[PDB]
Amino acid sequence: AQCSVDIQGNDQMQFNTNAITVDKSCKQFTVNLSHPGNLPKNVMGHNWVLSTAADMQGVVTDGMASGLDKDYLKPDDSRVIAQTKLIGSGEKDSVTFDVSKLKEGEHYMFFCTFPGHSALMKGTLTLK
Ligand SMILES: Cc1ccnc2c1ccc1c(C)ccnc12
Ligand SMILES: [Cu+2]
Repeated sequence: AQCSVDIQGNDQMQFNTNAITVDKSCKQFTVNLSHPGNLPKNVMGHNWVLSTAADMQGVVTDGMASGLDKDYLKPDDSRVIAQTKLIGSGEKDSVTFDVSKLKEGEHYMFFCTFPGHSALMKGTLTLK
């Protein structure tokens, strides 16, 4: 029984988990992201973004084009189910979303949209 998860993004461009599980009982789910690194947001910034596996590449590509000022995320991206802000060393940010937005049978992935990061900083979020 739980409806939250704590996640860390470090100076080595890694999340401390590649798989998140969400209990179907949860009406809402919360992700608590933190950055235990010493590097600045402009060189090793991280955010936690959720979308379907099929929408990831698009969110990432458009995110990079949107730039640092937009936390590397296209404004009001309909493909984004949930998103934290872009954080740097010592920062934290939480995001809560409705579990109803997730439909079983569908593949969901979480990732960081800072340029190049999704290559390593990505994982699955499933609902069972
Ligand atoms: C890697 C991968 C890509 C796409 N779909 C899938 C997988 C792996 C497992 C899986 C299962 C168990 C059910 C439905 N789709 C997939
Ligand atoms: Cu990152």
